[PDB]
Parts: sequence; structure tokens; C-alpha cells
Amino acid sequence: VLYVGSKTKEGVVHDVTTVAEWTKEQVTNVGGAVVTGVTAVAQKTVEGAGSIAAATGFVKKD
Amino acid sequence: VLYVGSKTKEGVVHDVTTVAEWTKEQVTNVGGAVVTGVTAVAQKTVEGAGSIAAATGFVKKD
Amino acid sequence: VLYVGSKTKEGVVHDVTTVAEWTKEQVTNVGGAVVTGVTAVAQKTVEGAGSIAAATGFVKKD
Amino acid sequence: VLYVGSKTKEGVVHDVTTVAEWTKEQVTNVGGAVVTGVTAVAQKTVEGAGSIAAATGFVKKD
Amino acid sequence: VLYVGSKTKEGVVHDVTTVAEWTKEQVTNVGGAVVTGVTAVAQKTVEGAGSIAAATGFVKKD
Amino acid sequence: VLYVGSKTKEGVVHDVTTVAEWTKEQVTNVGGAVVTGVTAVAQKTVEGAGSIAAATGFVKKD
Repeated sequence: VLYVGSKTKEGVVHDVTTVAEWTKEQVTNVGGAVVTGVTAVAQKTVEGAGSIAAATGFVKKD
Repeated sequence: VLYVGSKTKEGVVHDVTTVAEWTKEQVTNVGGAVVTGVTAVAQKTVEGAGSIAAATGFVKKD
Repeated sequence: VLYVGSKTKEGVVHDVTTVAEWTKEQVTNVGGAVVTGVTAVAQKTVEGAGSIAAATGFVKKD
Repeated sequence: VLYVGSKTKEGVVHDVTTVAEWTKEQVTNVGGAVVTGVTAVAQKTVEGAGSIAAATGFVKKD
Repeated sequence: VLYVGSKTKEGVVHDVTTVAEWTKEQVTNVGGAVVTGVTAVAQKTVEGAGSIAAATGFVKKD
Repeated sequence: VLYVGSKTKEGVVHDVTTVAEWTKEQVTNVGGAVVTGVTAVAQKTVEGAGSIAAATGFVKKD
């Protein structure tokens, strides 16, 4: 591995756009996950057996 | 592996667009996952047997 | 691994945009996760078996 | 000549763009003009008989 | 000539852009002009017969 | 000539941009002009017959 005069981009997230106006919202929840904001994961390396990379709105009940 | 004068992009997400106006919304939930925002995962490397990369709105009840 | 005159970007998140105006919101919750803000994870390296990288709105009840 | 609430632009040059990457170049020259940079002339008034306005890479051997 | 509430621009040059990366260059020259940088002339008034306004890379051997 | 509430700009040069990285360069010269930096001339008035306004990389051998 060697770079000579490059422009690399590994695991990037940019220029995500969202606007809200007059957005009525109701949420009822009983013992469970609920997500409403803007999630943006950006990783480079994840290792390990059985692992969980970039989980959002998760419910784990083994 | 060697780069000479390139522009690489590995695992990227950009220019995602969303707008909301007058968006009434109701959500009822009982012990389960519910997701409403904008999820944007961008990874480069994931390793490991049985792993789970980029999970969103997950329910695991083994 | 060696770089000569490059511009690398590993695990980056930028230029995420969100605006709110007149956004009525209600949330009821009983023993569960609920998230509404803007989550932005950006990592480079994660190791370890069974690990969980970048979790948001998580419920773990083993 | 009289202006009332205008926006005039006389003899202007803007937003010229040039980039260079890995640009090998050789030049041999014997008693003559050679130009390689970016020339940008912008004048308003030139007067006089036989005059020469905005000359670039000139050779005059009368 | 009279201005009332205007925005005039006479003989202007702006927002010229140039970048260099890994630009090998060789130049041989024998008794002649050679130019490589970025020339940007901006004048308003030039008068006089036989005059030479905004000359770049000139060779005059009368 | 009279101005009332204007914003004039006569003979101006601004916002010129140049960057250099890893720019190998060789120059041989024998009795001649060679220029490599960034020249930026900005005048308002020049008068006189046979005059030479804004000359760069000049060779005069009458």
C-alpha cells in the first residue's frame, strides 16, 4: 500500500439535507426502540466475530 | 496496491435530500423497532463470521 | 503503508444539514429508547469480538 | 453620459479557472517568444494611431 | 459624465484561479522571452501614438 | 465629472489564486527574459507617445 499524489476518501458521508416545517408528530412506545432524527454513520474498519457495526433502532432480547 | 495520481472514493454517501412540510404522523409500537429519520451508513471494511453490518430497524429475539 | 503528496480522509462526516420550523412533537415512552436529535458517528478503527460500533437508539435485554 | 441606479462593468475579466496535475512540459526556444501561463488582459480605453493593445507572445522585427 | 447611485467597475480582473501539483517543467531559452506565471493586466486609460499597452512575453528587435 | 453615492473601482485586480505542491522546475536562460511568479498589474492612467504600459518578460534590442 502506497499512494503518490492521490485524493482518497474512505468511509465518508457528506451533504445530507433535511428540512422540517409544520411537521406534527406523535409517538407512543412500549418497551421498543423508536428513532426520528437523522442518523449518519461513517466508519473505516470493524473487526471481530459476531460484531454489529452501525446499528440504529436496535432491540436485542436474546 | 499503489495509486499514482488517482481520485478514489471507497464507501461514501453524499447528496441525499429530504424535505418535510405539513407531515402529520402517528406511531404506535409494542416491543418492536420503528424508525422514521434518514439513515445513511457508509463503511469500508467489515470482517468476522456471523457479523451484521449496517443494520437499521432491527429486532433480534433468538 | 506510505503516502507521498496525497489528501486522505478516513472516517469523516461533514456538511449535514437540518432545519426546524413550527415542528410540534409529542413522545410517550415506557422502558424503551427514543431518539430525535441528529446523530453523526465517524470512526476509524474498531476491534474486538462481539463488539457493537456506532449504536444509536439501542435496547439490550439479554 | 449619466447613470442613475445602474450597475455597469466595463472591461472586466473574472472567474477564469485552470488546474494542473502531472503536467510534464518541455520547451526549446531560439530567439522567439513562448508563453505558458494564463494571460488575462482587461482594459477600458486605448488610443493612438498604430498602437498595439493587449499583445501577448509578441515578436517585432521590423 | 455624472453618476447617481451606481456601482461601476472599469478595468478590473478578479477571481482568477490556478493550482499546481506534480508539475514537472523544463525550459531552454536563447535570446528570447519565455513566461510561465499568471499574468493579469487591468488598466483604465492608455494614450499615445505607437504605444503598447499590456505586453507580456515581448521581443522587440527593430 | 461628479459622483453622488456611487461605488466605483478603476484599475483593480483582486482575488487571484495560485497554489504549488511538488512542482519540480528547471530553467536555462541565455541573454533573454524568463518569468515564473505571478504578475498582477493594475493602473489607472498612462500617457505619452511610444510608451509601454504593463510590460512583463520584456526584451528590447533596438
